[PDB]
Amino acid sequence: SLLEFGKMILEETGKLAIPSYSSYGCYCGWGGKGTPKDATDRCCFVHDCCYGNLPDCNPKSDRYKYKRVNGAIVCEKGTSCENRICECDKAAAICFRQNLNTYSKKYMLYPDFLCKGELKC
Ligand SMILES: CC(C)Cc1ccc([C@H](C)C(=O)O)cc1
Repeated sequence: SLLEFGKMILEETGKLAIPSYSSYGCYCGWGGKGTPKDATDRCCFVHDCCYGNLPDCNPKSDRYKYKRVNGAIVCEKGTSCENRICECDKAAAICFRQNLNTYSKKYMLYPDFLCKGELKC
């Protein structure tokens, strides 16, 4: 769920999910279209695609458990939707950490009309 996702992001980046990653680019947070603006926005796009592979799960409200083993994120065993949701989020958080150096404030609150395009998962 969002709860877990938000806390993973903070632990990983030292940034709060809202609002550093909830209105960024074309996909972070409220996506649907266009070309992702940078590496961080691409993390969000792949994250959307990851969720997109679980039609019958509810990644926003279904809660899972994970633990840190030294720095590593380890998803604990829950239902099959939970395991798979956690793997999607874990990847997004690492992707965020990896591109933290190009994170740009120019992309916060990015306007909808500039998200245009077509990009298939
Ligand atoms: C963090 C808080 C603002 C929740 C939030 C943000 C964006 C979305 C979109 C609709 C999505 O997840 O597809 C859902 C929930």
